[PDB]
Amino acid sequence: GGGPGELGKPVRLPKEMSDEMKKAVDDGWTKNAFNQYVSDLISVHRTLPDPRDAWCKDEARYLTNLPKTDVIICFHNEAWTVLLRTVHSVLDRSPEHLIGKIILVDDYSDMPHLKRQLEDYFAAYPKVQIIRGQKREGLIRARILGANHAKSPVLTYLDSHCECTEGWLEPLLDRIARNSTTVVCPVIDVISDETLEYHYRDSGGVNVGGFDWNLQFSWHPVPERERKRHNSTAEPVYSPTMAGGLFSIDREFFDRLGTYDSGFDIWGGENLELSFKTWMCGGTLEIVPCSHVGHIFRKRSPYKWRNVLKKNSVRLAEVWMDEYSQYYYHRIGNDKGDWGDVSDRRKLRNDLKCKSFKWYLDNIYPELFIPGDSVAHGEIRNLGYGGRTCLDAPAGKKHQKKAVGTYPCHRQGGNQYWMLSKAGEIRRDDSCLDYAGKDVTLFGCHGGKGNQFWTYRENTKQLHHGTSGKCLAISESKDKLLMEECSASLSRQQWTLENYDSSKL
Ligand SMILES: O=c1ccn([C@@H]2O[C@H](COP(=O)(O)OP(=O)(O)O)[C@@H](O)[C@H]2O)c(=O)[nH]1
Ligand SMILES: *[C@@H]1O[C@H](CO)[C@@H](O)[C@H](O)[C@H]1NC(C)=O
Ligand SMILES: [Mn+2]
Repeated sequence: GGGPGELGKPVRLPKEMSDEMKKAVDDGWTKNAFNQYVSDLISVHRTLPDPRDAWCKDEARYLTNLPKTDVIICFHNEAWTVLLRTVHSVLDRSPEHLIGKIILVDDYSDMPHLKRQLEDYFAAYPKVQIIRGQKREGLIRARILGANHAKSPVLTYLDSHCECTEGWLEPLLDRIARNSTTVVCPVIDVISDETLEYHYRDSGGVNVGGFDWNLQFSWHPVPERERKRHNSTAEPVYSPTMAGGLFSIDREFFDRLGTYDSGFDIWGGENLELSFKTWMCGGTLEIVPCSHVGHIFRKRSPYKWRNVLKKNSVRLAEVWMDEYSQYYYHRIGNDKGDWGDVSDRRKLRNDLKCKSFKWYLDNIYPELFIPGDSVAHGEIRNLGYGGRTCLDAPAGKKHQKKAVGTYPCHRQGGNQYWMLSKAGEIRRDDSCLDYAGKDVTLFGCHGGKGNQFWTYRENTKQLHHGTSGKCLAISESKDKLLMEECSASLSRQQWTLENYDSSKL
């Protein structure tokens, strides 16, 4: 008898339900930003399907002597059944002799079930130790507390809403056992927040980590330069950056790299910091397609707030990004703010004798588009009806299927930051302007030109669409961004593009 959710199948609550049941379902969504009521019906030892490729069972060989790892799971107000299932998943699917301590770091959670109730439950489980923080300090400082209580040669981090799968630990530990400067992440699969269903995929469609120039992590598929390094797609692949929070690193190597920046605030790109340090200071970062961990992805985080990631992102750039720091500052309007004292980190970098950031981009992440190489980058200004209207929209996968609009120019960047590429893209990060006969849209650059292809006609100042033959323009209300027949005499069809350089063409 496996129960609800056995083998990763979804769980759906009745269509019509009593009121007390409704209150509890909503109670669960309010507290956790997933459906706790569903999670509570699912076994804490919920069985899962084997997501590993044929290659991972048959043709992959791992060294016989692997380093003992500690597992650090930070949490704050995590749900009972969810936290337990993460811990029970490590114990049940990891070879006993490879787990030293399962360290649960508390970070000043206040819900009763994580206090004494957790202590009594894991009393029977000797490898589980509970460290309690004295005040809410956030993820970054908590992982550092866990690394201080850990004595095993290797650290492995997991969120409190994860599920390890069959064979998850050996392929990660194998990479470190070959070479200790190697940081590794499992493939991070999706557990539905609504049904807790488990979703895994072919090692063909594996994504490797990069970043947008707002210093946010972002996924991209494995570059061909990398795929050509491998006889099979299930071998470990280089990844210029980690998503963060699920990874394994050598404990002393973690220490040597300065762990996380002590001066970061909660809103941190510590994941980006650790990634750059690993590459630039004698290590490598790998995604191991043979290792799958499920994670409960949430649409929002229900945490107290204490723009705002700006401090952590500027320290990351002031220390680690050399001349390329300027490209982050453009996106935030050069309002760098006050990132605090950062001297300790500059000394740390010099003592380790790390490579330059250009080296990182040139050798590890050369696929990344550098805004300085574009024909123009900055705001896109329309000269019509006052000349104080700018191309303005948000990017991302939620703001796909939105029409791109217009808004008054604030020289602050962000939503009015764009690059005109040599390949005729008007873009922000991996998003491209696109026109297929209804509205102008921002979605994902496919690199095929066509409807994502534009021409800036220097003498006329028009933005010309190759396939529709139309010209880009703004309406009289200045609220909408439309396509119309090209007329040289129309001011609503004129644009000036910041940093236009003819020679980048
Ligand atoms: O102040 C906090 C809030 C979050 N968490 C924990 O940090 C882990 C990762 O956080 P989260 O899942 O919210 O980040 P995400 O994966 O959504 O980016 C989770 O186990 C949380 O319980 C924490 O340690 N301190
Ligand atoms: C070990 O770690 C990485 C993997 O290639 C690399 O930086 C380093 O040169 C490797 N070699 C040695 C001798 O440690
Ligand atoms: Mn998470």
